Amino acid sequence: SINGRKPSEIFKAQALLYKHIYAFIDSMSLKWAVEMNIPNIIQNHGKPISLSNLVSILQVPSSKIGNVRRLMRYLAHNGFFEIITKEEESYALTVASELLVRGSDLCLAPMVECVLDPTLSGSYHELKKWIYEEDLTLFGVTLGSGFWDFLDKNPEYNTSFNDAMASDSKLINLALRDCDFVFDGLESIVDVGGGTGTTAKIICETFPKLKCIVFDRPQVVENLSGSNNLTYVGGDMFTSIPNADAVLLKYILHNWTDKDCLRILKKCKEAVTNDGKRGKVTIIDMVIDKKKDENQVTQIKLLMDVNMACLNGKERNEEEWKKLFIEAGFQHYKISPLTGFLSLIEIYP
Amino acid sequence: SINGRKPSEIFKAQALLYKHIYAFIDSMSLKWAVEMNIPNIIQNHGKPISLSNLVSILQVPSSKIGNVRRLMRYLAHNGFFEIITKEEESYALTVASELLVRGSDLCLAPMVECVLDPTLSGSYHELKKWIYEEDLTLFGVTLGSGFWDFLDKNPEYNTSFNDAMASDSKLINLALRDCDFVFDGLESIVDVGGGTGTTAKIICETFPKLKCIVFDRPQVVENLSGSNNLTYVGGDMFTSIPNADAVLLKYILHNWTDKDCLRILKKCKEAVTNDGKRGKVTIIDMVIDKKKDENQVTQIKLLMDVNMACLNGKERNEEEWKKLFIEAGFQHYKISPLTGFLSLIEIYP
Ligand SMILES: Nc1ncnc2c1ncn2[C@@H]1O[C@H](CSCC[C@H](N)C(=O)O)[C@@H](O)[C@H]1O
Ligand SMILES: Nc1ncnc2c1ncn2[C@@H]1O[C@H](CSCC[C@H](N)C(=O)O)[C@@H](O)[C@H]1O
Ligand SMILES: O=S(=O)(O)CCCNC(CO)(CO)CO
Ligand SMILES: O=S(=O)(O)CCCNC(CO)(CO)CO
Repeated sequence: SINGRKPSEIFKAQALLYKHIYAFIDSMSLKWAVEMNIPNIIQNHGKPISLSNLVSILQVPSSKIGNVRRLMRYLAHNGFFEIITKEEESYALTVASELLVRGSDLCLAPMVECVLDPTLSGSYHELKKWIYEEDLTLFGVTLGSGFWDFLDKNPEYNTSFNDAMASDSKLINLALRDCDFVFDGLESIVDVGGGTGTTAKIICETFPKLKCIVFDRPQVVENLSGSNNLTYVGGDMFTSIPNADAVLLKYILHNWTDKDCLRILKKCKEAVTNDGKRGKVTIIDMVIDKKKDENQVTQIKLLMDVNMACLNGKERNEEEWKKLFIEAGFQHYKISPLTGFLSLIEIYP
Repeated sequence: SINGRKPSEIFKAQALLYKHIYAFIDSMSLKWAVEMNIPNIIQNHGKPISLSNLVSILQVPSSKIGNVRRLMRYLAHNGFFEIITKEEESYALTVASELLVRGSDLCLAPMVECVLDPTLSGSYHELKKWIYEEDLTLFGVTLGSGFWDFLDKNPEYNTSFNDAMASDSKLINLALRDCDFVFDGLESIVDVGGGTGTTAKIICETFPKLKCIVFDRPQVVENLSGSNNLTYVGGDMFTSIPNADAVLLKYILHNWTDKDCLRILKKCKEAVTNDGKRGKVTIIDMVIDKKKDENQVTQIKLLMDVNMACLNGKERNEEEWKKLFIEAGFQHYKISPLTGFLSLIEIYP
C-alpha cells in the first residue's frame, strides 16, 4: 500500500493531480492557436485543412512540424478542432473554434488574448500575497496601481481590454435593446461606466427620442463626440453620477467588493431620485443560481467568480444581490434572464 | 441564429471556450493551496477543518475570508477537498490532497511548486515564438540559455528541480530494484544522468556487490562522495559514458529530440560493448499506448508530451521508441510496466 491506499487508487489520484498541475497548458495551447491565426486559416481554406497545407501556410520550420501536429491533436481532443482522416490527417473547425473566427456575430478571440496576457494572467501566481492583503486587489498587488489607473498609463493594455469588452457587446446590447420593459416611458438614461458608448449607440439607434449620457472616467471619454441625443460625460461614479430617469450598470458591479458596490449604488440612487423623481437602476451581470442553472453553466459562473480576484470582484447569487439592494435602500428588485451567462436586474428606490 | 447556429448551441460552445481560457485558474488555485500549507494544516488538525478554524490558523485578514471560502469550494469541486456540512462548513482531505501532505510515501507537493514557478510555467506564453525556432527549446527561448546551464547558474531553481525529481523517486526506485530481471548477472551499472545518486543508492542498498557509477554533469556531482561500490563521475553523456555491464536511463530520453536521443543512445551502446562485451541499456520513461492504456491515463501521457515542449522532448509510443532503437543499432527491445505512468524498457545491442 501507498499513503495508506491501494497503488491503483494512488495512480488515479496522481492522474487527477497532474491534470490540475498542468491545466495551464489548456489555456496556453488555446492562446497559441489564436496567435497562430489557425481558426481564420481554416475558415479561409473553406474545408478541413491537411497538416501539410497548415504548416505550409504557417511557414514553420520542418523541425517543429511534429510539434504543430501534437498541439493540434491536443486542441482537437479539447473540442476546438475535429480531426478528419483520409490520405492525410485534416483539421476542421467546431462551434467552439468558430467563436474564434474574425467577423462572426460572436468572435471571442480578443477575450482569449486579453485574459491570457502574460502579465495579467501571471498575476494569479500571487494569490498567496493577495489573500494576505487587507485592501489590495490581485491586480493591485502585481501591477503596482489600481487596474483603471494602469489602463490609463498603458495604451496597448487599454486597447486589449476595450477589444475584449467589445467582443460580446453586440449580443448583449441587442438583447438589452429588445427589452421594452426597460425602456418604456424613459426620457433619459445614464450608462454608468459606459465605456466608449458601445451600448449607448445601440440604445440611441433603437430609441431615437431617448436622451443617453455615456458616463465614464475622463480619460476614457476624452475626445469622444456625441450626436443628437447621445452625449459623453467624464466623471467618477463614486462622487457624482448625472441625473437621469434610469441608470444602466453593464458589467460594472461584478468588478467591486460589496462595500464599493454600496457606494456606487448610493450614487445611482441619488441620480434617479433628484427633484422628487423616482427612477430606477438597471444592472447587467451574472446571477449565480445553483438550483436552477444547468450544472455546466453554474460551474463557469463559479469559475468567473474565482477569476474576479483580479479586482476583488464577485459574481453574485440572488441572496447576495438582494442584500446589497436592501443595504443600499432600494425597495424591491426583479431579475430576468437576458442572454447566455447574463441576467438583467432592475432595482427600484 | 448566431454564427449560423441556435443560440443554445452557441451558449454551450461559449461555456467550453471559457473553461479553457480560464483553465490556468485550476493550476493557480492548486499552487495557492500548497503555498498556504493547507493540506498539512488539515492533516495536522486530525479531522475536517472548519472555515473559521482554517482562517484562524492562516491569519488572513477578515476582508479576505470569503475569498478563502471561494477558493476552497473551487478546489473541493475539483477533487482536492471534501466539504462536510454540519453547524459549519468543514474541509477534509481526499486521496489527491493526501499526495500533498509532507512525509507521505508519495508527496508530490514539490512537483506542484517547481512546475508552477512563474518563470518556468510563464514560458508557455511563448509557444508561438518557439514554434518558429529551428533549434531552440521552449525554455531556451525564455531563459536565454539551455535548461541545464540555467540550473547551474540559479541554485534556487536547481534545488526546486531536484526536489521535484525526488518527489516520486522512492516509488520508482523501489519498483526498479524489485526487477530481478534487470540486475541478474550484472557486475556493474552506470546510471547515466543519475543526478545526486538517489536511484544508485537504492540499487547499492539492494545489491551490495554491484558496482554502481552515478554519471552526470560535473556541477551536479561535484562534492558528492561515494561509498564502497558507489562512485560519482562527472561528464557529458554526448561525449563519453563510462564502461559498464549496463546503462540506466531514468527520466533522460523524454527530455530530448529524436536526434539527440540517437546521440545519447550511440554513446550508451559504446559503453556497453567495450572489449568484446555485449551488455544492455535499461530505460525508465513513459510509453504511450492508446490501444491498451485506460483513456484517462493516455490523456495524461499526451498532456505530458505537450508539456515537454520545454526541452523539445517527447513522450513516446512503442513505434517511436522502436524506430530510435533500430536507428541507434540495437537488435531488439522489451517493454514491461514498472509503476503508474512509467515503463521499463530494455534494449540489446
Ligand atoms: N470611478 C469610476 N467612474 C466611472 N466609471 C468607472 C470608474 N471606475 C471604473 N469605471 C469604468 O467601469 C467600466 C467597467 S468595464 C464595463 C464597460 C461597459 N459598461 C461595457 O459593458 O463594455 C470601464 O469602462 C471603467 O472605465
Ligand atoms: N550532457 C549531459 N550529460 C550527463 N547528464 C546530463 C546531461 N544533460 C543533462 N543531464 C542530466 O540528465 C538528468 C535529467 S533529470 C533525471 C535525473 C535522474 N535520473 C532522476 O531520475 O532523478 C539531470 O540530472 C541532468 O543533469
Ligand atoms: O480604480 S483604481 O483602483 O484603478 C483607481 C482608484 C479609484 N478610486 C475610487 C475612489 O472612490 C474607487 O475606489 C474612485 O475614484
Ligand atoms: O543542455 S543545455 O542546453 O542546458 C546546454 C548545452 C549542452 N550541449 C550538449 C552538446 O552535445 C547537448 O546538446 C551536451 O554538452
